Amino acid sequence: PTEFLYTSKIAAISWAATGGRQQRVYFQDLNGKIREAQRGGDNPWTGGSSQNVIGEAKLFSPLAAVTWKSAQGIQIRVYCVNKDNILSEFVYDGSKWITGQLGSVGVKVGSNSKLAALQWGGSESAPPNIRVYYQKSNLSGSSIHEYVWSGKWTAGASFGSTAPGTGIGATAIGPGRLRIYYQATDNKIREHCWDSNSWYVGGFSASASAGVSIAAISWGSTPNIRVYWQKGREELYEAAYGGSWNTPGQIKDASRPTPSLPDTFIAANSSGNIDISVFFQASGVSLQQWQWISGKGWSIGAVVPTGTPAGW
Amino acid sequence: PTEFLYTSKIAAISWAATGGRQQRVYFQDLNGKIREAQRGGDNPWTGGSSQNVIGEAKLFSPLAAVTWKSAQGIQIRVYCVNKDNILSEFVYDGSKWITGQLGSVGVKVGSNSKLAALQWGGSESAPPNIRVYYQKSNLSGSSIHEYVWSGKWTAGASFGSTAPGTGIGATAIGPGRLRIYYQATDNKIREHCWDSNSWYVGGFSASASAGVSIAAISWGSTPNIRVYWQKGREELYEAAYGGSWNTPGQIKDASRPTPSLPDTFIAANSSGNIDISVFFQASGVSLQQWQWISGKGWSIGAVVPTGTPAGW
Ligand SMILES: C[C@@H]1O[C@@H](O)[C@@H](O)[C@H](O)[C@@H]1O
Ligand SMILES: C[C@@H]1O[C@@H](O)[C@@H](O)[C@H](O)[C@@H]1O
Ligand SMILES: C[C@@H]1O[C@@H](O)[C@@H](O)[C@H](O)[C@@H]1O
Ligand SMILES: C[C@@H]1O[C@H](O)[C@@H](O)[C@H](O)[C@@H]1O
Ligand SMILES: C[C@@H]1O[C@H](O)[C@@H](O)[C@H](O)[C@@H]1O
Ligand SMILES: C[C@@H]1O[C@H](O)[C@@H](O)[C@H](O)[C@@H]1O
Ligand SMILES: C[C@@H]1O[C@H](O)[C@@H](O)[C@H](O)[C@@H]1O
Ligand SMILES: C[C@@H]1O[C@H](O)[C@@H](O)[C@H](O)[C@@H]1O
Ligand SMILES: C[C@@H]1O[C@H](O)[C@@H](O)[C@H](O)[C@@H]1O
Ligand SMILES: C[C@@H]1O[C@H](O)[C@@H](O)[C@H](O)[C@@H]1O
Repeated sequence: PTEFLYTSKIAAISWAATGGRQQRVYFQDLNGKIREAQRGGDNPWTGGSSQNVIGEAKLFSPLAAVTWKSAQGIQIRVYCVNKDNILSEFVYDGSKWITGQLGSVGVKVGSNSKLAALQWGGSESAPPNIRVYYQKSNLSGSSIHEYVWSGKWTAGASFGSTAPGTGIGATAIGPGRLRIYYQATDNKIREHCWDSNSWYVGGFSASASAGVSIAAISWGSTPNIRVYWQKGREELYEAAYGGSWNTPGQIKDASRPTPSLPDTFIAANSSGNIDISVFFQASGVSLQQWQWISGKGWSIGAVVPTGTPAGW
Repeated sequence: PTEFLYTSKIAAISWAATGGRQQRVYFQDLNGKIREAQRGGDNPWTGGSSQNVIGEAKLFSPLAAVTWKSAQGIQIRVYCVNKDNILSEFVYDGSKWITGQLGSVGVKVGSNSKLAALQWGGSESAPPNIRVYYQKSNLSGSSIHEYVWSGKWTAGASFGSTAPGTGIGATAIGPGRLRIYYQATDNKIREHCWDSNSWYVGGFSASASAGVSIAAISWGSTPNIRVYWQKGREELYEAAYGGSWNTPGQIKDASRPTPSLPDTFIAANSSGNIDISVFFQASGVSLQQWQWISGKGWSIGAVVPTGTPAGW
């Protein structure tokens, strides 16, 4: 056994670095703490233990994370929900983990809401633009809401009509160019887009099992988009855009069918051109991943440590 | 979601009472506490909350329980393993929960050992005779060991050669007449017997999936034995003895196939003539039970509450 909370949500980030790509993955432990595990290049995963707590949230809190580089180092933001269902934020400010300012706004979320977040523009010489996506209601047909950071937090848009407690994936495919993926009331994955001055319904859609967990990534100038969804104990699916949308396909290992446990979640990260990780929760209870190795294909990578309870 | 630890072991007891059957079920929460839920007759289950803690054990501790009536009320003993893999006991003494004497003995238990217990003889006018079954090693081919209460704790027998971390069911089919069920290295359920002065290999055997959880009950003068096994996300099996063994069969609901989650455990109780519950862990994470209802048959009964975390 491990200290990984069964049906914990997961969030993950990645950035390229001279010694090998840096990854961080966030997950909840049995005590409600949010833990971090770390990977540098292809070196074994580290962290994931009681010594790697970055914050706390309500048990079974949704999670989302973004990162950028600033003049003060690596910035990370981890979004979660407290025990009063207030949207909250933990900040890695380049040196330490602290509580961010979002919590003080007092944004109320639906108890079963998922979370997604994206960022663009932040650098050594430019401020970040963050968008956090959540829902206020657990009911079927509810909208997705957006919180906006540009120098301060303000309410953003609301759109869509979703499956109850829909999964949400969010990616900035270019500067101020946003794609949000969610499950509609008819269980289709749908796409909401912002290019310049308005939200509009995108051309992407895909039938999926009710209650899938959804992630989305993008890279490059093409741009390239990947949308992932998975129902626990079913296989992972990927839709790919590089100018058109393909027919979605399963990512799977014939020797290890349907490795995720029921009612679990996924997260994705990416960096370079291109490395991708798609995290999932399996027997153990283990934090696993699918990895795309750029010229080899998909495989299940090294298991991410998530603690070992006393007496084991 | 609930506060029921996923892959918690379970233990259950039952007795006849005026007003109807009394049942108690024991399970672990996310904090490693052992909680109790209660049922009287066919009224709703009660308990299962943070206010119903009876003890604590290592996370993912195995569990077993026995009960009898005494002059000072209902006696319950719950067996578990502490964080140092020492066999430990919680006592309901007719009025309150306290720590029992067994822990002071220092009986070391394999980290992945299961536990079973049986009792006979205890009454308002006679002392209990308790037997606890456990393993010292996790390895395939290990024996089952026995601890004995006869007014004090002493080491009893060891026997068998088991599947690694086998399930164990234990039942007293008559006064001082014991039947122990476990999974052997060929994955057959097998039976060890004590009638008078020695342990011997019983006639019962049955093929089963690798790594099943096992429980056993008995009643009456025939006597009647029921042995249960289940691999998580497969159906429950029952073998039945009424003078001879039947062909084991599934207990299942065609409208709710394989309701248990992977890698989970069962427990069984019985009392009267004849009431039986077989507990299992399902999505929720919920504590469920199969119920044997005379003249109706088997069905999934009312859900047992196991807490609701803050924010839900
Ligand atoms: C980019 C901003 O950084 C800090 O000021 C946080 O307190 C804010 O909530 C936001 O994440
Ligand atoms: C990048 C593309 O932008 C719009 O054309 C959408 O309709 C597509 O689905 C895709 O997101
Ligand atoms: C009550 C019966 O006792 C012995 O005959 C065993 O061999 C049987 O399997 C059964 O347990
Ligand atoms: C960017 C920082 O990397 C360091 O290695 C980690 O210890 C911090 O938690 C954070 O992820
Ligand atoms: C990129 C756009 O920025 C704006 O401030 C928001 O109001 C829109 O919803 C969108 O996020
Ligand atoms: C990066 C790789 O892109 C390819 O075209 C896809 O087929 C793979 O699944 C993966 O997303
Ligand atoms: C026999 C006793 O029943 C009481 O109602 C319960 O509160 C105790 O925990 C115990 O099970
Ligand atoms: C029968 C005995 O009752 C006592 O209260 C316990 O302390 C012993 O361990 C044993 O269970
Ligand atoms: C009923 C028998 O009681 C004895 O004391 C023990 O030595 C045996 O193993 C068995 O439990
Ligand atoms: C008590 C009942 O006995 C019958 O003989 C069996 O068929 C049922 O499964 C159940 O155990």
